[PDB]
Amino acid sequence: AQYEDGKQYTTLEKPVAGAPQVLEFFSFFCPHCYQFEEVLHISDNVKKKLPEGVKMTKYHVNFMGGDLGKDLTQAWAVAMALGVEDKVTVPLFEGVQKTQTIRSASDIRDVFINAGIKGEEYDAAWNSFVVKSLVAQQEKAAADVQLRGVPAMFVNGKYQLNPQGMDTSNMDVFVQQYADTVKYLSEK
Repeated sequence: AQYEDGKQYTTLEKPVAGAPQVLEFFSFFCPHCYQFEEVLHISDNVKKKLPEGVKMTKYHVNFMGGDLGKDLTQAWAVAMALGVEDKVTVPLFEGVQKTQTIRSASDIRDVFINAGIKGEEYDAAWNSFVVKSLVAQQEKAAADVQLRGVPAMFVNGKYQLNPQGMDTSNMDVFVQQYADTVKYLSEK
C-alpha cells in the first residue's frame, strides 16, 4: 500500500490503553527536537491537519541532560499547568542549545520571568502537587512505550511515527508527509 506498517510508522506490539490521541515526546537537549520545533514546526503542521475533536499532547523526557533534563521536565509541567507553553518553548530551546545560557534551574526560571510569568506564580507552581502529578504523567506516558529516543510521536497508543522512512531533500515536503501520516493513522 501507500502507508505501510514498518515504513512510515510502526505498530506497538504492546499497545497502550487509554493513551492520548496524538502524543509527542521531546527534550530541550534534543537536536532533532530543536529542528522539529524551530525549523520544521512539526507539532503545528500536524495540528492543522488533524480531524475535529482530536487533541494534541506534548511531553518532556528525563533521559537526556541528566540533572538539568529532569529540571526541564518539571519546568515543562509548570508550563503546562500555567498554559504558557507557546511563550517558553522557543527561549528554552535557544537557552539550552543556541546561546547555552541555561545551566541551572535558576536559569530556567529566568526564562519564565523574562516571558512575563511572575516569580511567585512560577515558584508556587514549581513546588505544587499539581505539577508533581503532571511530572508523573509525563514520566508514565514515556515509560508506557518504553521510550529511549526523541523526537517521537505516538497515535492512539498504538502507532509510532517513523520519520526515517521519508525524503528529507525538501523540508516542506517532509513536514507534510509527516502531518499527512499522522492524519492517516488518526483515521485508522
